[PDB]
Amino acid sequence: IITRAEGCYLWDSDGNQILDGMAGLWCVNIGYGRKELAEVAYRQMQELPYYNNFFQCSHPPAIELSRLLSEVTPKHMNHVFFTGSGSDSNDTILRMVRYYWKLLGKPYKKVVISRENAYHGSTVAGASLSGMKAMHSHGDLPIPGIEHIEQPYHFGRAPDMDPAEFGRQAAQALERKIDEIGECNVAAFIAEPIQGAGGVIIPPDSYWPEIKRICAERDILLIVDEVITGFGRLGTWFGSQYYDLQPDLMPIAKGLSSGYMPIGGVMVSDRVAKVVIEEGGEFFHGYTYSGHPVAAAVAAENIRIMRDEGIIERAGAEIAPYLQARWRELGEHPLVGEARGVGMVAALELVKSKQPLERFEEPGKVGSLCRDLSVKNGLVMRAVGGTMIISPPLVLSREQVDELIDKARRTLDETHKAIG
Amino acid sequence: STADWQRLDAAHHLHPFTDYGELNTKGSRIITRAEGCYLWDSDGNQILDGMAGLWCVNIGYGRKELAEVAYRQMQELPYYNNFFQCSHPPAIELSRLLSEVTPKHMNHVFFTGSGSDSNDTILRMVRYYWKLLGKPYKKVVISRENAYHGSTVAGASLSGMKAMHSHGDLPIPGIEHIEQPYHFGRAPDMDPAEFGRQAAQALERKIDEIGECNVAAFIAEPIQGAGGVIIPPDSYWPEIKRICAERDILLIVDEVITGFGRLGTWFGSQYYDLQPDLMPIAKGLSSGYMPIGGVMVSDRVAKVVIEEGGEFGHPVAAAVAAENIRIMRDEGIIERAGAEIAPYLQARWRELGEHPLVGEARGVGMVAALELVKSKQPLERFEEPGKVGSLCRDLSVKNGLVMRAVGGTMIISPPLVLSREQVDELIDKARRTLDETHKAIG
Ligand SMILES: Cc1ncc(COP(=O)(O)O)c(C=O)c1O
Ligand SMILES: Cc1ncc(COP(=O)(O)O)c(C=O)c1O
Repeated sequence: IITRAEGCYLWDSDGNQILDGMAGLWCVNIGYGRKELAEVAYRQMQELPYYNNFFQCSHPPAIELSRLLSEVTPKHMNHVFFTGSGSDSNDTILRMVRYYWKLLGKPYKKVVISRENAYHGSTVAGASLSGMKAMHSHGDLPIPGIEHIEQPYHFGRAPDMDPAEFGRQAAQALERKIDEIGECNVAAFIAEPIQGAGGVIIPPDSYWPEIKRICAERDILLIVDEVITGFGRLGTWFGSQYYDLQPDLMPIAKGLSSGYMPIGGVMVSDRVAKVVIEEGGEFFHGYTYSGHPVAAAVAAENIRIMRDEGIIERAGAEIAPYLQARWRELGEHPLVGEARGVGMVAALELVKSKQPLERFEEPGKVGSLCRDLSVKNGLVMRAVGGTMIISPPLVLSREQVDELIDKARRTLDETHKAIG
Repeated sequence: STADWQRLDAAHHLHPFTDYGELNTKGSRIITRAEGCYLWDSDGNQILDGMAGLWCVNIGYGRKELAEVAYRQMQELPYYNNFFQCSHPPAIELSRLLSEVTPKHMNHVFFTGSGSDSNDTILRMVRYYWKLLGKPYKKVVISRENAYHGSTVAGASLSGMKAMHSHGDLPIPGIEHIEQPYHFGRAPDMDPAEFGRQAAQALERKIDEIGECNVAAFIAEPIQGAGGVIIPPDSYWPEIKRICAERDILLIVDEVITGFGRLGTWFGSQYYDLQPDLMPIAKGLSSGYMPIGGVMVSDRVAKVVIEEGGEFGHPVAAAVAAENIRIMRDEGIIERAGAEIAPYLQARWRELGEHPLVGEARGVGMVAALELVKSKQPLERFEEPGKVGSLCRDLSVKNGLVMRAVGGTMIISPPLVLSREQVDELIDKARRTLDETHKAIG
C-alpha cells in the first residue's frame, strides 16, 4: 500500500522508501509526480472534456499530439490513428494491414506472423498474436490468420550455439514459415524490438539485420511493436532506430503518456499511408476515445517534457551506458548466468550453477521470491519465471543506478543463502 | 489558426471512421471548446449537440467537479496492481457504486479500457463459463444484422455492420448474425407487433439450425445505437427472454450507448425488464470525460467464473467515472431526464414526424430518430438515401445542431441535461434544417 511517489521513488504506508526500477509498468518515463501533467489535464478537461475524434469533426489536443508523433518519428512515419490502449492498437494494426493488402488486390495476404512468447495485447486479437500460451490457453485463441515462430532467446533455447549463428538461424525461422504458408498468403511479421513481458529477450545483434533481408526478398510488411520499447526505453526515442528498422506499422502506448493516461495509437509508414488514403475507400475501423482530448493533451505535454528537458537523450547517452555496464557486473554473481540489457532495460537470469549450468525445476518459485525480497530491500523488480528484470524511468541519475545495483546485489546475496 | 489547424489534421493526424482523402481537401471541423450542451469550433460558431458528442456526454459538458477529482487522482499513483496500491483506490468505490445502480443481480464488475475491449472479454468469458460448466462445445455467440458491439476485431465480428466484414474474411469463428427488428426498414406494413415476434422468434430459428449445444449466448443492444435508432416492436424483447430460457444460453445486453440514463431509465435492461448475464457499459460511465469501460456480471455467471475458476482499469479514469455516477444519482439527472424532459422531447420529436419528408418518428428517453423518405403516404424510399442525410447533416451543423445521419435515418441523443427550453431550440433547429433539405431536392 503506497502513499506517495515522486521522481523514481515510492513510499508505502510505513515510510519505506522504494526505488521503482520498474517504472510502474514500463511506462512512467518521466518518473512520478511531474505536476506539469496534472495541470494540463486539469486545464484541458475544462475547455473540451471530450469531442468525437473524427466521425464528423476533429479537435486540437489530438492534432497537436499527431504532429508531435509525426515529429519524434517523422522519417517515414507521419500519420497516427489513435486508440484507447496498447492492445487496442494492435487490433487496429491487424485489421488495417489486411485492408492494405485488400486495396492492392491481394485479399489472400492476410496472415500475420508473430513469435512464441511475444506480448501484443489482451484483446481477442492481441492475445492471439502474442505467444505467451497462457493467454492462448482458452481453447480457440490463435484465431485464423495467425501463425507463430521461434523467439531469439539465446539463453533459454540454445545457450551454446554461436550467438551470431543463433540469431541468423532464428531469424530464418521466418523465412522457414513463409514457404509453407506461402509468401502470397502472408501479410506481415510482427515483433517487439525487444520482447518485454516475455523476459527482457534481447536478440543477438544478428537477428534484426537478417529479418530485414527476409522482408525484402519477400513481399510482406514489418510491424515493430514499440509499445514497451517506445519513448526512450532503448536509449533512443524508439527501438526501431537502435535496430535500424524502418517499420511499416508501429503500435505505441504506455510511455506515450508515461502511464498517466489511457491512450495509444499506431504510427503509419508513408508506404502503407499512400495505399490507405489514395486508391482507398472508407476505413470503417474507428473507436470512441480514439484521440480523446484530455489524454492527447497529457501525452502532448509528456513528449513535450521529454525532448524539451532532454530526458531521453540523457538516459541513452549518459545513464544507459552506466546502467548496462554496472548490470553486467552482477554477471559475476553465483546466482546469475547471463546479464542482458540494451538502453534503459535489463534482466538477470537466475540459475543453479554457472560452470556446468543447470536450470531450476520450476525457476518461477525462485524469481517469484527474489522480487519480493527486492521490495523488502527497497527496490521494485519484475520477475518473469526465473528471469529478473528492470525498466526504470529515464530520469534515473548516475547515483540512483549505484543505488539500484547495490540494492540488487544485496537482494541476490540474500537469495543465495535461503537456498544454500 | 484554423487554416493551419486543418492543414495539420490532414498532414499527419488520422481519423477514425472516415474516407481519409475525401476530407483532406474539404478540411476538418475543429472544435475548441464546449460547455453545457454546446460546442464552439475554430470560427466560434455555437453548435447545439443533441448527439452527446458520441452518445456519452450525459453530464453535459464543462462539469468542474470532474476535472477537480482528475487533477487530484493524478496526484496519487496511476495503476492499481496487487503488490502496492493507492490507499482508498478509485477502482474500489466504483464497483460499489456500479453495483448499486445496476439491476440487482449484477454485483461484480470487471474494468477495461473501452467498450469494444469489454465485448471481447465478454466473448472470452462467455465461452469460459460454458467450459467450466462442462459444455466446451457451447461457443457460438449470436448478434443481429446492423448491430454495433465494438470495433476491436472481436467487436467488428460481433456487429452486423456488413461494411466491416466483407473487407476480407473477418467475422471470426463462432459468430453468427440474424434479423434486426427494424420494423420500418424491413416490414413497414406488417403489424408492428407481429414483426417483433417474427424477428424475435428468428432466434429460436437460428439455434434450430446450429444446435442448441453450440450457442453460448445471445447479445443485443436494448436498442441499436448506430445503424439507426432501431427501436423494437414492444413485442420483441418479451420473446427473446422466452427463447433464451428453454434454450440454455446466457444473455448479453449491450448497455454502452443505451446505458446510464439514455433510455429514461438508468439502463435499457431496466426499461425492457431484461436480466442480462453480461453487460458492457462504457459511454456515459464517465460521460466521456475519460476513457474507460467495463462489464457487469450477473450473480449466475459470476459464481462460475470467479469461484472455483479464480482465473480470468486505469485508476484516474475510475475516479472520474465514479464521480460522474455520483453526480447523476445525487442530482437526479437521470430521474428527471426520464420523467420531466423525456416525455416532453418524446412528444415534440413526433411533431417533426409530419414535415413533408418524415415517415417514422421513433424515440425512447433521450434518444430518438426519424426516417427520411421520398413521399409520405404514397410511401417511397430514396435511391441512395445516404446522399440525402449527408446533406441534412451539413445543414443541421450550419444551422447550429449536431444531428446524426445513419444512411437515411436522422438521429439525436442529447445530453441528459437538456432543458425544456433547449428542446425548443433543437426542435426548431431541426425543423429549419428539414425544410432546408426538402428544397435542395424538391
Ligand atoms: C508489446 C506490447 N504490445 C501491446 C501491449 C498492450 O498493453 P496495454 O493494453 O496495457 O496498453 C503491451 C504493453 O506492454 C506490449 O508490451
Ligand atoms: C453497443 C456498443 N458497444 C461498444 C461501442 C463502442 O465501443 P468503444 O467505446 O470501445 O469504442 C458502442 C458504440 O460505439 C456501442 O454502441
